[PDB]
Amino acid sequence: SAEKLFTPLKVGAVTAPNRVFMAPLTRLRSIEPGDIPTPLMGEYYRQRASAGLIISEATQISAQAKGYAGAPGLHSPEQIAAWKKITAGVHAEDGRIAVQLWHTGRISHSSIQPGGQAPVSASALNANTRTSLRDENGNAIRVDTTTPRALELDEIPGIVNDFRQAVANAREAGFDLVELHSAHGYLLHQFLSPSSNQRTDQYGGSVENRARLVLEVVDAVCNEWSADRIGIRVSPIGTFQNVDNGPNEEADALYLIEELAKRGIAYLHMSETDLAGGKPYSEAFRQKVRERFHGVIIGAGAYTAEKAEDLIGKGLIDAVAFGRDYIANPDLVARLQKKAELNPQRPESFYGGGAEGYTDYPSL
Ligand SMILES: Cc1cc2nc3c(=O)[nH]c(=O)nc-3n(C[C@H](O)[C@H](O)[C@H](O)COP(=O)(O)O)c2cc1C
Ligand SMILES: Cc1c([N+](=O)[O-])cc([N+](=O)[O-])cc1[N+](=O)[O-]
Repeated sequence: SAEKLFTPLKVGAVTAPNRVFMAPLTRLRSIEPGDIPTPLMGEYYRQRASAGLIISEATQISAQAKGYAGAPGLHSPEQIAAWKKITAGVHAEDGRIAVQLWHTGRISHSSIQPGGQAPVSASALNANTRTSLRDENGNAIRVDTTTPRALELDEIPGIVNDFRQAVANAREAGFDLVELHSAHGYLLHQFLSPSSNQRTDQYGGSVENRARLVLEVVDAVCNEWSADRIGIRVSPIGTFQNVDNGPNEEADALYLIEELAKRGIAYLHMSETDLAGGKPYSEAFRQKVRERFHGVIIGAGAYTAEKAEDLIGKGLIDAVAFGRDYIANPDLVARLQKKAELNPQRPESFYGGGAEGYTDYPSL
């Protein structure tokens, strides 16, 4: 039965028939060389086209943005052509799909960077974590992150332009919306957080300076396409991928949100907690966010349909993005609507490999 989860919602330029969204999910099955999406990837997304909105796996805005072997890009002609087939497949099934665009920053390794050089970031501080590469046989492997080089002030306009160009490419690729990856400790978040940003120029220090980059990017992409085509994912509260939001995380978060609201973008996607522990959002905080953003708000992070219904009913959020449940259930919408049991998850195949654990999960 449920209630609001299966009712339409206007999301920027498109209209979702339900509020059950598919969270962006890195699966690392793209073709190398070229970081090219595959027919298998298209099959996978097509199977999940009943989602109110599909948010794609993180996709590189440039070659430099690459941090994981197997992650696709949206910067080359071959990538654009391959993505065009995928979006057409989703649309053939009457679905909607947004491409999540990212620059991994310091969460990368020199071996997959242009020229095999050090990756870039706000400052020259190692992320002290690991990323995923592939071995001689194309199998996914874990490797310690390479220490980054701090972007030169004169290099920032280039980063902004790369996001702008990627969005232009997304539009031609047939995507309905674009979601800027400003969360989980990747490049944009690296600048936002004081723990990963020790810059002394105008891109470091105060929250205004730390949010300068992401806002420049938002303005650039809104100008390139249209504000109602732009979405953004943030993870402003708590600790993620070792990157911790400052000592004034709530205040800084509300500052960022008010700035984003001024651009009138399509939506605000909030990743509430990493994959491990994390303090839950208080309704008081959800209200403060709610009154500051006038577009669609998407909640995410170990959500249950019940929690989604509760929060949507309270008018605090508009939709919910499910990640792992979508990996294992292509027809999650139908299952949640019918209160049917879900397929069990197979974590060992979340990353890399082929069809097994990917297009493997049956629909009702
Ligand atoms: C295999 C896997 C890959 C992920 N890749 C991405 C992604 O590309 N971009 C991102 O923003 N978050 C990513 N996430 C986080 C999910 O979007 C989501 O926020 C998280 O899984 C929590 O939601 P869930 O409990 O419904 O799965 C990933 C998580 C998993 C398990
Ligand atoms: C957000 C995210 C990833 N990403 O694309 O930025 C990649 C991940 N991974 O392990 O490949 C995991 C991510 N996550 O769950 O936060």
